[PDB]
Amino acid sequence: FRPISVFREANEDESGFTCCAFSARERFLMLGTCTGQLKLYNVFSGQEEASYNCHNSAITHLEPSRDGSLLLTSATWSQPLSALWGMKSVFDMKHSFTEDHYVEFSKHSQDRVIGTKGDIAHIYDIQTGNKLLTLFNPDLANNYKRNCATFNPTDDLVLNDGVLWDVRSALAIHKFDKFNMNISGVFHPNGLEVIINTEIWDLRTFHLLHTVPALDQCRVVFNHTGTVMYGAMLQAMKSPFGSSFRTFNATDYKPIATIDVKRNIFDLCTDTKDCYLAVIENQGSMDALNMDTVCRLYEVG
Ligand SMILES: CC(C)(Cc1ccccc1)c1cc2ccccc2c2nccn12
Ligand SMILES: CC(C)(Cc1ccccc1)c1cc2ccccc2c2nccn12
Repeated sequence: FRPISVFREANEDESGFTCCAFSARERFLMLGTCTGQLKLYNVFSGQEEASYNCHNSAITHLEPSRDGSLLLTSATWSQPLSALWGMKSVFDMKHSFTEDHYVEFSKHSQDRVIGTKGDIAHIYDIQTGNKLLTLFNPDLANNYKRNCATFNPTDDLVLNDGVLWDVRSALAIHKFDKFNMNISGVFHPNGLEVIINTEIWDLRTFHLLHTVPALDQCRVVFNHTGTVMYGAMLQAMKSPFGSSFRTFNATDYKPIATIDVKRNIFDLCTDTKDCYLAVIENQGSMDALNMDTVCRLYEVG
Protein backbone atom coordinates (compact mmCIF):
# COMPACT_ATOMS: atom_id res chain seq x y z
CA PHE A 1 0.00 0.00 0.00
CA ARG A 2 1.85 3.09 -1.26
CA PRO A 3 0.22 6.47 -0.34
CA ILE A 4 -0.65 8.28 -3.70
CA SER A 5 -2.73 11.29 -2.53
CA VAL A 6 -4.30 12.91 0.51
CA PHE A 7 -6.85 15.68 0.80
CA ARG A 8 -9.11 17.38 3.29
CA GLU A 9 -12.52 18.97 2.66
CA ALA A 10 -12.35 22.39 1.08
CA ASN A 11 -14.40 25.43 2.20
CA GLU A 12 -14.26 24.23 5.82
CA ASP A 13 -12.47 25.15 9.06
CA GLU A 14 -12.73 21.39 9.78
CA SER A 15 -12.93 18.56 7.33
CA GLY A 16 -16.11 16.45 7.62
CA PHE A 17 -15.78 13.61 5.08
CA THR A 18 -17.76 10.63 6.41
CA CYS A 19 -18.02 8.16 3.46
CA CYS A 20 -16.77 7.72 -0.13
CA ALA A 21 -17.22 5.83 -3.43
CA PHE A 22 -15.56 6.30 -6.81
CA SER A 23 -17.88 7.88 -9.35
CA ALA A 24 -18.45 6.38 -12.87
CA ARG A 25 -15.98 9.16 -13.97
CA GLU A 26 -12.35 7.95 -13.37
CA ARG A 27 -10.17 10.38 -11.25
CA PHE A 28 -13.32 11.57 -9.31
CA LEU A 29 -14.31 10.40 -5.85
CA MET A 30 -17.79 11.08 -4.34
CA LEU A 31 -17.78 11.82 -0.64
CA GLY A 32 -20.45 12.47 1.95
CA THR A 33 -20.00 14.93 4.79
CA CYS A 34 -21.08 15.43 8.38
CA THR A 35 -23.41 18.35 7.16
CA GLY A 36 -25.10 15.97 4.66
CA GLN A 37 -23.37 17.21 1.51
CA LEU A 38 -22.40 15.03 -1.46
CA LYS A 39 -19.22 16.34 -3.06
CA LEU A 40 -17.18 15.40 -6.06
CA TYR A 41 -13.37 15.60 -5.73
CA ASN A 42 -10.41 15.08 -7.98
CA VAL A 43 -8.74 12.26 -6.04
CA PHE A 44 -5.15 13.36 -7.13
CA SER A 45 -5.32 17.20 -6.90
CA GLY A 46 -7.81 17.30 -4.00
CA GLN A 47 -9.96 19.87 -5.96
CA GLU A 48 -13.64 20.03 -5.01
CA GLU A 49 -15.55 19.87 -8.39
CA ALA A 50 -19.22 19.91 -7.18
CA SER A 51 -21.40 20.01 -4.05
CA TYR A 52 -25.06 19.26 -3.21
CA ASN A 53 -26.92 19.29 0.12
CA CYS A 54 -28.61 15.83 0.11
CA HIS A 55 -29.46 15.83 3.84
CA ASN A 56 -29.63 18.01 6.97
CA SER A 57 -27.72 15.41 9.04
CA ALA A 58 -24.44 13.53 8.43
CA ILE A 59 -24.18 11.15 5.48
CA THR A 60 -23.53 7.60 6.83
CA HIS A 61 -23.51 5.74 3.48
CA LEU A 62 -23.54 6.31 -0.26
CA GLU A 63 -23.58 4.07 -3.35
CA PRO A 64 -23.38 5.26 -6.93
CA SER A 65 -24.93 3.17 -9.69
CA ARG A 66 -22.46 1.60 -12.22
CA ASP A 67 -23.96 3.47 -15.20
CA GLY A 68 -23.32 6.89 -13.53
CA SER A 69 -27.01 7.95 -13.57
CA LEU A 70 -28.08 7.29 -9.91
CA LEU A 71 -26.89 7.55 -6.28
CA LEU A 72 -28.18 6.27 -2.96
CA THR A 73 -27.49 8.14 0.28
CA SER A 74 -28.31 7.53 3.95
CA ALA A 75 -28.15 10.27 6.62
CA THR A 76 -28.20 10.08 10.49
CA TRP A 77 -31.50 11.47 11.99
CA SER A 78 -33.03 13.44 9.06
CA GLN A 79 -36.40 12.45 7.56
CA PRO A 80 -36.32 11.03 5.02
CA LEU A 81 -33.36 8.97 6.23
CA SER A 82 -32.34 7.53 2.83
CA ALA A 83 -32.80 8.81 -0.75
CA LEU A 84 -32.19 8.04 -4.42
CA TRP A 85 -30.74 10.88 -6.60
CA GLY A 86 -30.44 11.30 -10.40
CA MET A 87 -27.09 12.71 -11.56
CA LYS A 88 -27.74 13.12 -15.35
CA SER A 89 -27.49 16.89 -16.30
CA VAL A 90 -29.20 18.16 -13.09
CA PHE A 91 -28.73 16.63 -9.60
CA ASP A 92 -32.26 15.88 -8.29
CA MET A 93 -34.13 13.61 -5.84
CA LYS A 94 -36.00 10.71 -7.52
CA HIS A 95 -37.33 8.87 -4.46
CA SER A 96 -36.85 8.77 -0.72
CA PHE A 97 -37.09 5.85 1.73
CA THR A 98 -38.50 7.44 4.87
CA GLU A 99 -37.20 5.28 7.76
CA ASP A 100 -34.60 3.04 5.97
CA HIS A 101 -31.24 3.86 7.64
CA TYR A 102 -29.26 2.02 4.95
CA VAL A 103 -29.84 1.27 1.21
CA GLU A 104 -28.04 -0.64 -1.56
CA PHE A 105 -28.69 -1.29 -5.23
CA SER A 106 -29.40 -4.71 -6.66
CA LYS A 107 -26.19 -6.04 -8.34
CA HIS A 108 -26.81 -7.88 -11.67
CA SER A 109 -29.40 -5.45 -12.95
CA GLN A 110 -29.57 -2.26 -10.86
CA ASP A 111 -33.39 -1.71 -11.15
CA ARG A 112 -34.08 -2.20 -7.40
CA VAL A 113 -33.10 -0.76 -4.04
CA ILE A 114 -32.93 -2.78 -0.81
CA GLY A 115 -33.30 -0.81 2.40
CA THR A 116 -32.84 -1.84 6.02
CA LYS A 117 -34.96 -0.66 8.89
CA GLY A 118 -33.68 -2.37 12.09
CA ASP A 119 -34.42 -6.12 11.55
CA ILE A 120 -36.59 -5.54 8.42
CA ALA A 121 -35.58 -5.37 4.73
CA HIS A 122 -37.62 -3.43 2.12
CA ILE A 123 -37.13 -3.90 -1.65
CA TYR A 124 -38.19 -0.98 -3.92
CA ASP A 125 -38.52 -0.54 -7.64
CA ILE A 126 -36.18 2.21 -8.91
CA GLN A 127 -38.62 3.55 -11.54
CA THR A 128 -41.83 3.82 -9.48
CA GLY A 129 -40.20 4.02 -6.03
CA ASN A 130 -42.83 1.47 -4.95
CA LYS A 131 -42.17 -0.98 -2.09
CA LEU A 132 -42.35 -4.43 -3.73
CA LEU A 133 -41.45 -6.63 -0.70
CA THR A 134 -40.91 -6.54 3.06
CA LEU A 135 -38.63 -9.41 4.27
CA PHE A 136 -39.01 -10.01 7.99
CA ASN A 137 -39.81 -13.19 10.00
CA PRO A 138 -39.97 -12.46 13.74
CA ASP A 139 -39.25 -16.17 14.58
CA LEU A 140 -35.96 -16.16 12.57
CA ALA A 141 -34.54 -12.71 13.52
CA ASN A 142 -30.99 -12.42 14.95
CA ASN A 143 -31.50 -8.69 15.82
CA TYR A 144 -27.96 -7.82 14.64
CA LYS A 145 -27.14 -4.19 15.74
CA ARG A 146 -25.46 -3.39 12.36
CA ASN A 147 -27.92 -5.30 10.20
CA CYS A 148 -27.47 -4.42 6.48
CA ALA A 149 -29.80 -6.21 4.00
CA THR A 150 -28.09 -7.09 0.73
CA PHE A 151 -28.75 -8.88 -2.59
CA ASN A 152 -26.54 -11.70 -3.93
CA PRO A 153 -24.74 -11.12 -7.26
CA THR A 154 -27.70 -12.50 -9.29
CA ASP A 155 -30.46 -10.46 -7.36
CA ASP A 156 -32.42 -13.66 -6.56
CA LEU A 157 -31.25 -14.09 -2.88
CA VAL A 158 -31.15 -11.62 0.01
CA LEU A 159 -29.35 -11.76 3.30
CA ASN A 160 -31.17 -9.87 6.00
CA ASP A 161 -30.34 -10.19 9.69
CA GLY A 162 -28.52 -13.51 9.25
CA VAL A 163 -31.45 -14.94 7.24
CA LEU A 164 -31.18 -16.07 3.62
CA TRP A 165 -34.28 -15.19 1.61
CA ASP A 166 -35.41 -16.24 -1.83
CA VAL A 167 -36.62 -13.01 -3.50
CA ARG A 168 -38.98 -14.66 -6.07
CA SER A 169 -40.85 -16.71 -3.34
CA ALA A 170 -40.36 -14.07 -0.58
CA LEU A 171 -39.59 -17.12 1.67
CA ALA A 172 -36.75 -17.58 4.24
CA ILE A 173 -34.57 -20.49 3.02
CA HIS A 174 -32.19 -20.71 6.00
CA LYS A 175 -31.38 -18.90 9.24
CA PHE A 176 -27.63 -18.78 10.04
CA ASP A 177 -26.97 -19.10 13.82
CA LYS A 178 -25.98 -15.91 15.65
CA PHE A 179 -22.34 -15.85 16.79
CA ASN A 180 -21.87 -12.07 17.37
CA MET A 181 -23.98 -8.97 18.30
CA ASN A 182 -23.34 -6.70 15.29
CA ILE A 183 -22.29 -8.06 11.83
CA SER A 184 -25.08 -9.66 9.69
CA GLY A 185 -22.99 -10.70 6.67
CA VAL A 186 -22.39 -10.26 2.95
CA PHE A 187 -22.48 -12.47 -0.13
CA HIS A 188 -19.18 -13.37 -1.73
CA PRO A 189 -19.12 -12.23 -5.39
CA ASN A 190 -18.68 -15.91 -6.49
CA GLY A 191 -22.40 -16.48 -5.65
CA LEU A 192 -21.54 -19.64 -3.61
CA GLU A 193 -20.52 -18.35 -0.13
CA VAL A 194 -21.64 -15.95 2.54
CA ILE A 195 -19.28 -14.26 5.01
CA ILE A 196 -21.00 -13.61 8.37
CA ASN A 197 -18.45 -12.09 10.72
CA THR A 198 -15.82 -14.87 11.40
CA GLU A 199 -17.93 -17.58 9.63
CA ILE A 200 -17.83 -18.48 5.89
CA TRP A 201 -20.83 -20.64 4.96
CA ASP A 202 -21.47 -22.58 1.71
CA LEU A 203 -24.85 -21.60 0.12
CA ARG A 204 -25.34 -25.08 -1.41
CA THR A 205 -24.59 -27.22 1.67
CA PHE A 206 -24.73 -24.70 4.66
CA HIS A 207 -21.44 -26.33 5.88
CA LEU A 208 -18.95 -24.06 7.60
CA LEU A 209 -16.07 -23.60 5.03
CA HIS A 210 -13.70 -21.35 7.06
CA THR A 211 -13.26 -19.62 10.43
CA VAL A 212 -11.45 -16.29 10.01
CA PRO A 213 -10.89 -14.86 13.49
CA ALA A 214 -9.40 -11.61 12.13
CA LEU A 215 -12.77 -10.79 10.43
CA ASP A 216 -14.49 -10.36 13.92
CA GLN A 217 -16.52 -7.12 13.90
CA CYS A 218 -15.31 -6.31 10.37
CA ARG A 219 -17.27 -4.64 7.59
CA VAL A 220 -16.12 -6.56 4.47
CA VAL A 221 -15.59 -4.87 1.06
CA PHE A 222 -14.42 -6.80 -2.12
CA ASN A 223 -12.34 -5.38 -4.94
CA HIS A 224 -14.21 -5.31 -8.35
CA THR A 225 -12.51 -8.52 -9.67
CA GLY A 226 -13.50 -10.38 -6.46
CA THR A 227 -9.88 -11.51 -5.69
CA VAL A 228 -9.27 -9.48 -2.53
CA MET A 229 -11.46 -8.75 0.49
CA TYR A 230 -10.88 -5.67 2.73
CA GLY A 231 -11.97 -5.76 6.46
CA ALA A 232 -12.28 -2.64 8.72
CA MET A 233 -13.19 -3.46 12.35
CA LEU A 234 -16.02 -1.69 14.24
CA GLN A 235 -14.91 0.70 17.03
CA ALA A 236 -15.29 -0.75 20.64
CA MET A 237 -18.88 12.29 15.67
CA LYS A 238 -17.73 8.73 16.72
CA SER A 239 -15.83 6.77 14.04
CA PRO A 240 -17.67 3.58 12.92
CA PHE A 241 -14.22 1.77 12.59
CA GLY A 242 -10.87 1.54 14.40
CA SER A 243 -7.59 2.49 12.79
CA SER A 244 -6.55 -0.73 10.97
CA PHE A 245 -7.90 -2.57 7.96
CA ARG A 246 -7.05 -6.14 6.91
CA THR A 247 -6.90 -7.70 3.47
CA PHE A 248 -7.54 -11.36 2.63
CA ASN A 249 -7.32 -13.47 -0.51
CA ALA A 250 -10.95 -13.84 -1.57
CA THR A 251 -10.45 -17.40 -2.99
CA ASP A 252 -8.84 -19.10 0.09
CA TYR A 253 -9.44 -16.36 2.79
CA LYS A 254 -5.69 -16.28 3.71
CA PRO A 255 -4.43 -13.00 5.27
CA ILE A 256 -2.52 -10.71 2.84
CA ALA A 257 -1.91 -7.51 4.98
CA THR A 258 -2.81 -5.75 8.29
CA ILE A 259 -2.49 -1.96 7.81
CA ASP A 260 -2.71 0.27 10.91
CA VAL A 261 -3.12 3.83 9.53
CA LYS A 262 -3.11 5.15 13.17
CA ARG A 263 -6.32 7.23 12.67
CA ASN A 264 -9.90 5.91 13.06
CA ILE A 265 -11.42 4.86 9.70
CA PHE A 266 -14.81 6.17 8.52
CA ASP A 267 -14.90 4.37 5.10
CA LEU A 268 -12.87 2.59 2.37
CA CYS A 269 -13.59 1.64 -1.26
CA THR A 270 -11.75 0.61 -4.45
CA ASP A 271 -11.95 1.99 -8.02
CA THR A 272 -13.46 -0.28 -10.70
CA LYS A 273 -9.94 -1.17 -12.02
CA ASP A 274 -8.76 -2.09 -8.46
CA CYS A 275 -5.63 0.09 -8.74
CA TYR A 276 -6.55 2.17 -5.63
CA LEU A 277 -7.96 2.07 -2.12
CA ALA A 278 -9.54 5.32 -0.89
CA VAL A 279 -9.75 5.52 2.91
CA ILE A 280 -11.50 8.20 5.05
CA GLU A 281 -9.29 8.69 8.15
CA ASN A 282 -9.94 10.95 11.18
CA GLN A 283 -7.08 13.10 12.35
CA GLY A 284 -9.20 13.94 15.52
CA SER A 285 -10.57 11.66 18.30
CA MET A 286 -14.36 11.49 18.94
CA ASP A 287 -13.70 13.96 21.85
CA ALA A 288 -12.81 16.81 19.41
CA LEU A 289 -15.14 19.89 19.16
CA ASN A 290 -15.11 19.15 15.36
CA MET A 291 -14.33 16.36 12.87
CA ASP A 292 -11.04 16.58 10.90
CA THR A 293 -11.05 13.73 8.39
CA VAL A 294 -8.85 13.29 5.31
CA CYS A 295 -9.23 11.08 2.25
CA ARG A 296 -6.06 9.04 1.66
CA LEU A 297 -5.59 7.24 -1.72
CA TYR A 298 -3.25 4.17 -1.68
CA GLU A 299 -2.03 2.23 -4.76
CA VAL A 300 -2.63 -1.54 -4.06
CA GLY A 301 -2.80 -1.75 -7.11
C1 LIG B 1 -24.99 16.21 -12.33
C2 LIG B 1 -23.88 17.28 -12.10
C3 LIG B 1 -24.29 18.62 -12.78
C4 LIG B 1 -22.55 16.80 -12.82
C5 LIG B 1 -21.28 17.65 -12.57
C6 LIG B 1 -21.37 19.05 -12.42
C7 LIG B 1 -20.23 19.83 -12.21
C8 LIG B 1 -18.97 19.22 -12.13
C9 LIG B 1 -18.87 17.84 -12.28
C10 LIG B 1 -20.01 17.05 -12.50
C11 LIG B 1 -23.62 17.33 -10.57
C12 LIG B 1 -23.14 16.18 -10.05
C13 LIG B 1 -22.79 15.99 -8.60
C14 LIG B 1 -22.19 14.82 -8.11
C15 LIG B 1 -21.87 14.73 -6.75
C16 LIG B 1 -22.15 15.82 -5.90
C17 LIG B 1 -22.76 16.99 -6.39
C18 LIG B 1 -23.07 17.07 -7.75
C19 LIG B 1 -23.72 18.27 -8.41
N1 LIG B 1 -24.19 19.22 -7.71
C20 LIG B 1 -24.72 20.21 -8.62
C21 LIG B 1 -24.13 19.77 -10.00
N2 LIG B 1 -23.81 18.37 -9.72
C1 LIG C 1 -22.95 1.95 9.77
C2 LIG C 1 -22.04 2.24 8.50
C3 LIG C 1 -22.94 2.06 7.25
C4 LIG C 1 -20.79 1.27 8.42
C5 LIG C 1 -21.16 -0.22 8.63
C6 LIG C 1 -20.96 -0.81 9.90
C7 LIG C 1 -21.32 -2.18 10.08
C8 LIG C 1 -21.88 -2.94 9.05
C9 LIG C 1 -22.09 -2.33 7.81
C10 LIG C 1 -21.76 -0.97 7.59
C11 LIG C 1 -21.43 3.66 8.60
C12 LIG C 1 -21.77 4.41 9.66
C13 LIG C 1 -21.28 5.82 9.85
C14 LIG C 1 -21.61 6.59 11.02
C15 LIG C 1 -21.05 7.91 11.08
C16 LIG C 1 -20.22 8.41 10.03
C17 LIG C 1 -19.88 7.62 8.89
C18 LIG C 1 -20.42 6.32 8.80
C19 LIG C 1 -20.12 5.36 7.68
N1 LIG C 1 -19.35 5.68 6.69
C20 LIG C 1 -19.21 4.55 5.76
C21 LIG C 1 -20.17 3.49 6.38
N2 LIG C 1 -20.61 4.15 7.66
